[PDB]
Amino acid sequence: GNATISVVLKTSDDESKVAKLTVMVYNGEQQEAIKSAENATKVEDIKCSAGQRTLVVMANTGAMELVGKTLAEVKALTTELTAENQEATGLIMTAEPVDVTLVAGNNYYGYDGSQGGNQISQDTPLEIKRVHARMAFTEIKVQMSQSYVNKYNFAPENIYALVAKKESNLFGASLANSDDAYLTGSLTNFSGAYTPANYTHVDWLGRDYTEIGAATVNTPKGFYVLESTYAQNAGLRPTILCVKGKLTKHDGAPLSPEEMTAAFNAGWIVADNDPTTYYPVLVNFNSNNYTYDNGYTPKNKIERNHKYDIKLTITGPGTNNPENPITESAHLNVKCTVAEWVLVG
Repeated sequence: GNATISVVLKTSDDESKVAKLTVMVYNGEQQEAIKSAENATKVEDIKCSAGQRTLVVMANTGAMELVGKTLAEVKALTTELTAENQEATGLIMTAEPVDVTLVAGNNYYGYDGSQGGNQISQDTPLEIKRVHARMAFTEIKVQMSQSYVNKYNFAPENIYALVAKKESNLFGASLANSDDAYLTGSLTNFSGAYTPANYTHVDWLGRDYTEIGAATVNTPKGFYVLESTYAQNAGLRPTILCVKGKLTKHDGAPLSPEEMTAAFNAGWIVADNDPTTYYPVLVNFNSNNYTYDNGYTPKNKIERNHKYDIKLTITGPGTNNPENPITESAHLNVKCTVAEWVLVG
């Protein structure tokens, strides 16, 4: 113990906040020191020793055990999506391990130089980032095209996350990992093109949504999710944000039995006596009927630390299977605005 290191973080909807912060100091693979602080964006006066060391920084890790883990074990850590994540709790943040040289005495990472000692990354504090993303509606609007405007309307009931990847990694240039488990707020029996074999319903990936105007830029409605690469060997596995409700007559009255027969035969509603219909949006996906703001290019994946804000316009009937190929959802378009969170202090 002939050195100390102190580390300060870079600080500037429901933007990133640090509830707990842990700094680990590695001598090769072996953890030399670990120290945490609560409700702060720095950890200071960590006792260690001079030499080549690696700093690993994690925030909001809850009950995760970090003491004594090797560097390899820490870089292999995973997380699962949870109900509390949907309240923006437990939104883990990490920075990639960074290699430094500590000298005897006090060392500082990211400070302004006024402290003396050995200044590392002076005036360049450590940037940490969420591993989760958010997908949410900021508008749902019905604007039926000419063959549907005098026939149909839509009464919303719920919004859902479908084909949500259950776990991810926490470090690496891409966090999407080889586990094949997925979660949904809706049914596991759609047996569609996008339906994964390892699939579990969770109530907390659905929300009631009965007023069509509730979703706004100021009040987005959606879910937090983990990194997921859509192109898989078994088929496409896109993370989907979906609104579900009932297809109605244009003035809101219930469809007649003859109308429901036609709509069921067309694949739009669940049954000839069940006018339930779905409008799924493949998040961050490249499709002709999706546009992205300001020259952004969709990547066909969920990427960490991103907000995908979706304005959905319904222009005709939906589909009775939200895990059908996207081409079956022929009557909607999407305007998507993408942003990254920054840490606020």
